[PDB]
Amino acid sequence: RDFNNLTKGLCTINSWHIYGKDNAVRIGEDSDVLVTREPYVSCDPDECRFYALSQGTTIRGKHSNGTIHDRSQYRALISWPLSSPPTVYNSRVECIGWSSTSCHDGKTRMSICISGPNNNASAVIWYNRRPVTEINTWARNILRTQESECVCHNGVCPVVFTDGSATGPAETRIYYFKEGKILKWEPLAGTAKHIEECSCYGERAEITCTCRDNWQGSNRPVIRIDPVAMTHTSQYICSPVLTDNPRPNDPTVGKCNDPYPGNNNNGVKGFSYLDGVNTWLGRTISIASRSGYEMLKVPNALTDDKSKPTQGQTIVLNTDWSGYSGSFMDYWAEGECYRACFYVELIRGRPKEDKVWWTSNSIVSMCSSTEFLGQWDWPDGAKIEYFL
Amino acid sequence: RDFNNLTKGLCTINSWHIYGKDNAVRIGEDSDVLVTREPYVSCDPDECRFYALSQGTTIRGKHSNGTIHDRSQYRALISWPLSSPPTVYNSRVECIGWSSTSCHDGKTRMSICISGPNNNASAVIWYNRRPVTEINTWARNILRTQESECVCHNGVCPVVFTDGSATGPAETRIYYFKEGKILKWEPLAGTAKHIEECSCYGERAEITCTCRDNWQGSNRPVIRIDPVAMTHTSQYICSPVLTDNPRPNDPTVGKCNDPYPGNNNNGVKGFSYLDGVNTWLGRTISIASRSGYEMLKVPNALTDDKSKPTQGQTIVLNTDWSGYSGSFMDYWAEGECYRACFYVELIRGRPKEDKVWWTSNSIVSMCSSTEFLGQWDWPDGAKIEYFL
Amino acid sequence: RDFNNLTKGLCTINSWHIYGKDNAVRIGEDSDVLVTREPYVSCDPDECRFYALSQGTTIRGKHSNGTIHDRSQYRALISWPLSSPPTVYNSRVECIGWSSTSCHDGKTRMSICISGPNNNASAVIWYNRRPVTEINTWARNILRTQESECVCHNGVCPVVFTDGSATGPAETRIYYFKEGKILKWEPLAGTAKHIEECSCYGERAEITCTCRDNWQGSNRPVIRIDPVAMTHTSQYICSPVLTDNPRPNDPTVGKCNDPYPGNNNNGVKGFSYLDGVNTWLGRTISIASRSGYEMLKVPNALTDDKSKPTQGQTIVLNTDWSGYSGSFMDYWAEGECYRACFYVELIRGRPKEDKVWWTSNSIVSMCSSTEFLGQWDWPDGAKIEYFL
Amino acid sequence: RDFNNLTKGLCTINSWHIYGKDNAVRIGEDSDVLVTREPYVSCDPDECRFYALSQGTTIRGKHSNGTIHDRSQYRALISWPLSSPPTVYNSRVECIGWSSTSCHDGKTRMSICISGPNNNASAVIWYNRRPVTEINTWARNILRTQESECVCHNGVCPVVFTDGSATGPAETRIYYFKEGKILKWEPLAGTAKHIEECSCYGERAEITCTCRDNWQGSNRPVIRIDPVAMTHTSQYICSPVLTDNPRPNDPTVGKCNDPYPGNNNNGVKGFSYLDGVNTWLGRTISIASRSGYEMLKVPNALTDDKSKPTQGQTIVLNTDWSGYSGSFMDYWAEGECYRACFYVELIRGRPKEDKVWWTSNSIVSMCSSTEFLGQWDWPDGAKIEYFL
Ligand SMILES: *[C@@H]1O[C@H](CO)[C@@H](O[C@@H]2O[C@H](CO)[C@@H](O[C@@H]3O[C@H](CO[C@H]4O[C@H](CO)[C@@H](O)[C@H](O)[C@@H]4O)[C@@H](O)[C@H](O[C@H]4O[C@H](CO)[C@@H](O)[C@H](O)[C@@H]4O[C@H]4O[C@H](CO)[C@@H](O)[C@H](O)[C@@H]4O[C@H]4O[C@H](CO)[C@@H](O)[C@H](O)[C@@H]4O)[C@@H]3O)[C@H](O)[C@H]2NC(C)=O)[C@H](O)[C@H]1NC(C)=O
Ligand SMILES: *[C@@H]1O[C@H](CO)[C@@H](O[C@@H]2O[C@H](CO)[C@@H](O[C@@H]3O[C@H](CO[C@H]4O[C@H](CO)[C@@H](O)[C@H](O)[C@@H]4O)[C@@H](O)[C@H](O[C@H]4O[C@H](CO)[C@@H](O)[C@H](O)[C@@H]4O[C@H]4O[C@H](CO)[C@@H](O)[C@H](O)[C@@H]4O[C@H]4O[C@H](CO)[C@@H](O)[C@H](O)[C@@H]4O)[C@@H]3O)[C@H](O)[C@H]2NC(C)=O)[C@H](O)[C@H]1NC(C)=O
Ligand SMILES: *[C@@H]1O[C@H](CO)[C@@H](O[C@@H]2O[C@H](CO)[C@@H](O[C@@H]3O[C@H](CO[C@H]4O[C@H](CO)[C@@H](O)[C@H](O)[C@@H]4O)[C@@H](O)[C@H](O[C@H]4O[C@H](CO)[C@@H](O)[C@H](O)[C@@H]4O[C@H]4O[C@H](CO)[C@@H](O)[C@H](O)[C@@H]4O[C@H]4O[C@H](CO)[C@@H](O)[C@H](O)[C@@H]4O)[C@@H]3O)[C@H](O)[C@H]2NC(C)=O)[C@H](O)[C@H]1NC(C)=O
Ligand SMILES: *[C@@H]1O[C@H](CO)[C@@H](O[C@@H]2O[C@H](CO)[C@@H](O[C@@H]3O[C@H](CO[C@H]4O[C@H](CO)[C@@H](O)[C@H](O)[C@@H]4O)[C@@H](O)[C@H](O[C@H]4O[C@H](CO)[C@@H](O)[C@H](O)[C@@H]4O[C@H]4O[C@H](CO)[C@@H](O)[C@H](O)[C@@H]4O[C@H]4O[C@H](CO)[C@@H](O)[C@H](O)[C@@H]4O)[C@@H]3O)[C@H](O)[C@H]2NC(C)=O)[C@H](O)[C@H]1NC(C)=O
Ligand SMILES: *[C@@H]1O[C@H](CO)[C@@H](O)[C@H](O)[C@H]1NC(C)=O
Ligand SMILES: *[C@@H]1O[C@H](CO)[C@@H](O)[C@H](O)[C@H]1NC(C)=O
Ligand SMILES: *[C@@H]1O[C@H](CO)[C@@H](O)[C@H](O)[C@H]1NC(C)=O
Ligand SMILES: *[C@@H]1O[C@H](CO)[C@@H](O)[C@H](O)[C@H]1NC(C)=O
Ligand SMILES: *[C@@H]1O[C@H](CO)[C@@H](O)[C@H](O)[C@H]1NC(C)=O
Ligand SMILES: *[C@@H]1O[C@H](CO)[C@@H](O)[C@H](O)[C@H]1NC(C)=O
Ligand SMILES: *[C@@H]1O[C@H](CO)[C@@H](O)[C@H](O)[C@H]1NC(C)=O
Ligand SMILES: *[C@@H]1O[C@H](CO)[C@@H](O)[C@H](O)[C@H]1NC(C)=O
Ligand SMILES: [Ca+2]
Ligand SMILES: [Ca+2]
Ligand SMILES: [Ca+2]
Ligand SMILES: [Ca+2]
Repeated sequence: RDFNNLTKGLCTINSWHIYGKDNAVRIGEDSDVLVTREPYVSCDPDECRFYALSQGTTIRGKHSNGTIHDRSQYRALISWPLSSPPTVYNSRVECIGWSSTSCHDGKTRMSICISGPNNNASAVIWYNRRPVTEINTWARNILRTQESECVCHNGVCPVVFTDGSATGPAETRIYYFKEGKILKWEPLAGTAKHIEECSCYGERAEITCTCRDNWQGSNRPVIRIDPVAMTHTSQYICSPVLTDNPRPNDPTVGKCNDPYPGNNNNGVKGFSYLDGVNTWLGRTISIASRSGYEMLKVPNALTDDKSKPTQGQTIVLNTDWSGYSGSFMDYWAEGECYRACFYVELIRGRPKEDKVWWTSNSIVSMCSSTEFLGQWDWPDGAKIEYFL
Repeated sequence: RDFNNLTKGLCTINSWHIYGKDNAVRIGEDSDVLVTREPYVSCDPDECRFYALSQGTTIRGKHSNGTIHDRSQYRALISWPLSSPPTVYNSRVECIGWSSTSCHDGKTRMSICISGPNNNASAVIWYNRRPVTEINTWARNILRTQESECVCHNGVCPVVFTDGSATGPAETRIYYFKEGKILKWEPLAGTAKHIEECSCYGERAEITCTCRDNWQGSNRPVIRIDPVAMTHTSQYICSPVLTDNPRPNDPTVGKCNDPYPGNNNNGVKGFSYLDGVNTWLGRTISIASRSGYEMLKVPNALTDDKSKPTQGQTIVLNTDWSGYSGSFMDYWAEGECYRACFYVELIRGRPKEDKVWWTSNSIVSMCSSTEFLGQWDWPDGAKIEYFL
Repeated sequence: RDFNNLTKGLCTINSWHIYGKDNAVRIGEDSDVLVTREPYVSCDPDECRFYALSQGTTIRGKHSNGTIHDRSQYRALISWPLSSPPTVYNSRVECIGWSSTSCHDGKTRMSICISGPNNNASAVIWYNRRPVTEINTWARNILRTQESECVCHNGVCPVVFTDGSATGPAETRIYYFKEGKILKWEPLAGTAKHIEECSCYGERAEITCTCRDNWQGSNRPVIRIDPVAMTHTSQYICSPVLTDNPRPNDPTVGKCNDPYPGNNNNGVKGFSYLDGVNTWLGRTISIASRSGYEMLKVPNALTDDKSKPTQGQTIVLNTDWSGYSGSFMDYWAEGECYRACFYVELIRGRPKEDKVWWTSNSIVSMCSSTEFLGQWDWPDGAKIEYFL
Repeated sequence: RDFNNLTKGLCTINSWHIYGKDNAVRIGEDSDVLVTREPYVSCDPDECRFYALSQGTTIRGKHSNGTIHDRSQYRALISWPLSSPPTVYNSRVECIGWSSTSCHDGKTRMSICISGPNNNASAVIWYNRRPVTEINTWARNILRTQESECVCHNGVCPVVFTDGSATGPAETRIYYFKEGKILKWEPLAGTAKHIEECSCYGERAEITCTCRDNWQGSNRPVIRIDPVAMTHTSQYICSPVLTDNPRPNDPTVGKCNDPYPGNNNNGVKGFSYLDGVNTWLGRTISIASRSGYEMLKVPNALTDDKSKPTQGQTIVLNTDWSGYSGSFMDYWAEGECYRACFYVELIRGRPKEDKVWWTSNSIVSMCSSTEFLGQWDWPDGAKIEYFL
């Protein structure tokens, strides 16, 4: 086993095919399914798995009462087989905490969990299923990371952390890890004004992250990382197709180097693939809530402040709940190119569905096709009434 | 690992011995068993497993209400260990969809799932547990496949799809896949007038499929595939022993090149082994419903329009529910010959048992013996009343 | 991997230490535990597992109603990890049927299940988890086998079957199997008048089975097998320490070549280790029912019609339910000698505990020590009242 | 695989990071979780697992009634994946008994379980998952061992046993095992007056155990073992920071060679790391009950009868239940040094929470960091009221 290198480009995305779906909430109505949130997907050379933050209780368990809360001593990063539900019996604990990332470098998996109270959180970096490095809070205000997979290049796996305010300037850092050890770190540069929950992918020795500007921006900050030189910049998606939520209506001209205003102190984890004409953005259909999800082909979104969709695909109807979304690819597939993939978290329960005392989610996940495939919509599928 | 070649003939079938039985519905009365339908069996070089389409809910789960329906975003092709039930905790998801096939080529497994709405379905071809190829609907009318295992020869694995009407001419195609990639495809030829849900087996470098003529035929269409030349023909079982359901009474003379009439717009997945004198047909005992199942030795059924049974075996009594049946063999057993096997889906619940709101099934499966073994009958075994 | 040869003798048995206990019924009060009976233990070169006949339902399942019955289409030989309970999720199905044996020959496992109606049963011999040979009933009266593990020597694994009456002369046969195939078989010889449910072990190229004379004998028939010459004789344990159940009181002088009378048409599966002075017999403590279990050191029991205990150990108190017992050894342990082991089936429910509608069991298992260890008693441990 | 040698020293402990947490009781409110107690953690070269004594019943099972009791035929040493709960379906039974230890020697795992009545207990030593040696009670008064992992050096794995009174002089012995066989044993030497439940670790070819003086001492006896010479001494932690429970208030000067008095016939399993200035002690926060847990850096605690804390960390608040605590390290991590770790048993139910009829626990576990990390508190997290 050698370290993986990002030596391919993206395949052409002409549409998106179904990849994985767990139906966790449907199934959890009558079986031992952990309450989760902040899910993602990550591949090993021999396996792709579902990841999420457990709440340390089953949906039907009485301890699910209160699981709207993000941070407790009862959370862990868990992983489980693709399209199975996160059950008590089939889930593997990666590490303990309430904020996480994980990736495989071609030889083994790095996993990072942050735990602790708001003013005294710490990150523990696991490599090869053993803790190797720890990082203490630097700003004493909820140290936090991506909540989706990191990408590695020749052993170097960059990871974006934020510590500080969610509603004002914070301190963001890029850690460059190898075999669990800190090669290097830098404070955020470029023109992104606030960074949270970066969704990352890698192609051609470059790692692109689309993040969440929780403070001011309804366009998304991007961080472009060079994992060999261990340097980066940042900016925003220029496109007027705004991809945060909530958000104002799409203008005609976006902003490249500043937050697009109209919505403050809020947002959602999201992602894009930024590849010239082969550029697709994800967003919730609603501008007001986390419902619906669509992919839009927006040629040159990153660099073109007037760019609009030339093609699209519904993933989740606007009458269905969505949530977080992020990027992963199977870097170990055979072929000339990396096939873009993504997941959408389908949040159920609180605060939108408050007849139940819990909040959980299921997952849907899709990869790109070079065909023009017909679309379906992919809702969670559970009847809340069944839990009353 | 080399690609498997079909270099053996069928063993002599003098009877059928018990191979596998899951008792899923009995067990699912009180444990976390997925609702399923359209089951089958498929072998790897080192393992044989049960396959079926999950409905993404347990039997006792409230979400089982409505599982009579065939097509939802909640279905997946699942596999699980032989004679165990399809449980939430022991089931492995092969791919997402509501129509499927799967086979191992000697090196790895190809799995195919079709998903999407009626007029915009698509097939995703997985190979080595990664998606490789996609095929869009060509007739915009429920793209669909075999619902039992494909067979491979020197890497080439043919698969039969139908897109179009279930009650009139449709467009059927034979895809020749290798390592997940389309070598070639052809439109259906021969004299079969309508093709659905082919049950396939392979011997001596030839692949025989017995299918379902849903439109007109109560005899079964056969497709004979040559996986080296990648060509095929089709016809019907000539025999007057009619093997679809529902069906008219057995005549005295069958038809070789046309549907045997008397029953329209309906049928059931079934199978046969067509091997000269060593020819066995499966059918439901009832002509009106999916109840009972018998094997009949009908020498030269494929070519002899006057052929009648010379031997038989009851699998399921006429007072017990059956359903789909299909063919598989363990191509990787040691020995001079391939031992024919088959499964029968034992459907419970709706529409026949409508005091419950669900439809599910269990499985029984048998292989051939060169002995003359005594028969038993093999019912599902669950008391519906227990679910009231 | 070579075939195992029985090249060691028995270790000296100075007592018995705890080996395994599943607590199945206790645990099954509140978890998904299969109803079973006729358990045993069998070792592979790398693992020892629990075996039993599933009834194809959980204890708490409604389908457990009626599980006093021995023979149904819902039974299977299952295996599961040592001292775990037979759960729906952790049990592996070896083959389908209601009478079984299984052993490993050093290279792979042979497993045999008999299924079918009383007058038309058949045995299917699985080898390396594929069916290889079938044997039809010869006497059309419940073909049946050992219900505990067979022993192999240089690939040859003898197995004892009985077909015919349980209350009069029957036809017993010794099949000599290699790689699943019949090398040879013989009708029973020696002076044993009726043979059922043989418990076998092997030492020094010889295989000794202690069986159940259901017709007349309260002493136990023994079959001594020579697996190289593939020949055998039979007799009874000479000792006046009678080891069947029910049974008359111990006389002073036993019988070597005839059933010891006083009890007809009944009995229980049991076992012994017959090794000169190093001879231990198992029996229920009660003479009337399957309660209690003790080991007695009875020097030269096989050959000495006046032999009495010189040492003993309580396994189960007379106020606790027992049941079947049988022999196994780990032939693949390191050391100069084979360490004798045995299990006792702890039957709960019907017919003795008829406030519940079910019959099931748990297992306790012990191996020998060259120490003189203190004894405990090892009851099932479940409160029947909890199931009311 | 070679035998592991203890060739490293301890890393500097500047704090403690979260390692593992199972949330067993929270989760067990609504899933098939075994009742346990006396947990620990132990590493293999490729895996770290949770260990504990099962009570052979689920928490919600009716058989959990009475699980305050320590010793029954229903207990076993179980192991399961790190931070998962001890479920019926994912737990592996190591051996049967109600007192245990276990360790890996670099080649395979030794596991020891003691079972039997109070006056006739016996230890069975398993090696490579087979029983190898047995040891009978020597004092006929509850033969018992460490209840946490042993440490090995070049194949030699010492284990501390006590047989005799818990409230007066007892007979303690150090067994030196290799490949399951007794190399040697010695009666306890040094100045420790009573030894129970030793928590052991190894560094630089020396094995240090901190134990429980149940008779008189509120300071903890230490046993220092030399696994090459197979010799040992014992003493007490000199420090006035008293680490048993219950205990008197901390004096100003401790005792090195005698029990520190004021509390009789009681205590709790605990541990320390004794490494010059790099010395950390664990204790319950309360002096009266098993609530709270803190680590205190007490430079030279072992040798300095006036030593006081210079640094500390809260693990469990004084308003949360604790229990047993013990030591383990991953001897197979890469790096220049061994990273100290420990677990705390979080006992719930009886006798402190007597509205439920059961006693069980969950686990939290931590390892050391060379950073100064912020602390959190790590409670069990279950609401007892949910079980009413
Ligand atoms: C079978 O399968 C196929 C494959 O899926 C199906 O075919 C697909 O059909 C899709 C829907 O019909 C279609 O998706 C659309 O593509 C449009 C672009 O194509 C057109 O544009 C260019 C123009 O130069 C042409 O090249 C091209 O040929 C087409 O004419 C997109 O523009 C669509 O997205 C916009 O509309 C949808 C509403 O349906 C919005 O939800 C979406 O967000 C986009 O519109 C918003 O944003 C833009 C940009 O800022 C604004 O201009 C616009 O006013 C909207 O703004 C409001 O709403 C948003 C979102 O809520 C809010 O944020 C904002 O503030 C405003 O309130 C759409 O993506 C697929 O391309 C097509 N694929 C293919 C291969 O054909 C087929 O139908 C199926 N067949 C059957 C039989 O069912
Ligand atoms: C212990 O075990 C052994 C092994 O299992 C048991 O022995 C088996 O017993 C079976 C049942 O007795 C027997 O199965 C039958 O074999 C018949 C053929 O054998 C005979 O025919 C030739 C004649 O030249 C001889 O060579 C031979 O020796 C025999 O005489 C089959 O013909 C039987 O099938 C037909 O009958 C059954 C009814 O029982 C139907 O269900 C079945 O579909 C067949 O009949 C229908 O179809 C034919 C053909 O078109 C029509 O002619 C006929 O009228 C029927 O049509 C109606 O019903 C059908 C179906 O519902 C419907 O579609 C149609 O429209 C009409 O309504 C049967 O298969 C095994 O061969 C035999 N095996 C061996 C090795 O002996 C043994 O009994 C057991 N012993 C004990 C002690 O129990
Ligand atoms: C700590 O641990 C140790 C280790 O376990 C405990 O020590 C063990 O203690 C056992 C019980 O005390 C003891 O077991 C007994 O051994 C006897 C043989 O030893 C004696 O005999 C010879 C005589 O020449 C001497 O060499 C020797 O030193 C002893 O004196 C057995 O004979 C005992 O078995 C018989 O008794 C029990 C009743 O307790 C029966 O249940 C059993 O079936 C045997 O008796 C029946 O059968 C015989 C033979 O036919 C008849 O003679 C007799 O009348 C009985 O028949 C009736 O009942 C049977 C069965 O129900 C029925 O079928 C029949 O028809 C009649 O109704 C017994 O096995 C262990 O040997 C001993 N081990 C060691 C190493 O010491 C120790 O106590 C524990 N310590 C503490 C502190 O608890
Ligand atoms: C973010 O994270 C960081 C990292 O966790 C947090 O910083 C940590 O804060 C901890 C608590 O504030 C602190 O822990 C304490 O350290 C003390 C030692 O440091 C001081 O001492 C020396 C003095 O020469 C200086 O070098 C040093 O700079 C400090 O001044 C300990 O002494 C503390 O332990 C004692 O106090 C606690 C009460 O809080 C007791 O529970 C504990 O048992 C100790 O006190 C008992 O025992 C001693 C010794 O016998 C007696 O002297 C004393 O009277 C107590 O005895 C009573 O109570 C006990 C226990 O119940 C009973 O048995 C006895 O009989 C009596 O009844 C304490 O461990 C960490 O060191 C510090 N770490 C770092 C790196 O800074 C930070 O606060 C967090 N930040 C935020 C923003 O929250
Ligand atoms: C990636 O490139 C590095 C740097 O030269 C090389 O050493 C490594 O083996 C490559 N990895 C693979 C999987 O090709
Ligand atoms: C959950 O907790 C809230 C208070 O935190 C309480 O009011 C409510 O009763 C609980 N919900 C249920 C259904 O138990
Ligand atoms: C099947 O035949 C092909 C074509 O010659 C050959 O290359 C292959 O190795 C054969 N496979 C096996 C398993 O023998
Ligand atoms: C299932 O759904 C139907 C409507 O779709 C409803 O009438 C019925 O009440 C449900 N059945 C049960 C038993 O809940
Ligand atoms: C057992 O003896 C046979 C017969 O000579 C031999 O071929 C075989 O290898 C032996 N098996 C082992 C495990 O030693
Ligand atoms: C079990 O079945 C019997 C009849 O076979 C019936 O009388 C009884 O009601 C059933 N027992 C229970 C508790 O359901
Ligand atoms: C430990 O040292 C022993 C004694 O010399 C040696 O034989 C063994 O191989 C060493 N083990 C390892 C893992 O280095
Ligand atoms: C548990 O057992 C005790 C007696 O041992 C009994 O009084 C009590 O009823 C039981 N508790 C429950 C809740 O069943
Ligand atoms: Ca925002
Ligand atoms: Ca038809
Ligand atoms: Ca008898
Ligand atoms: Ca004490």
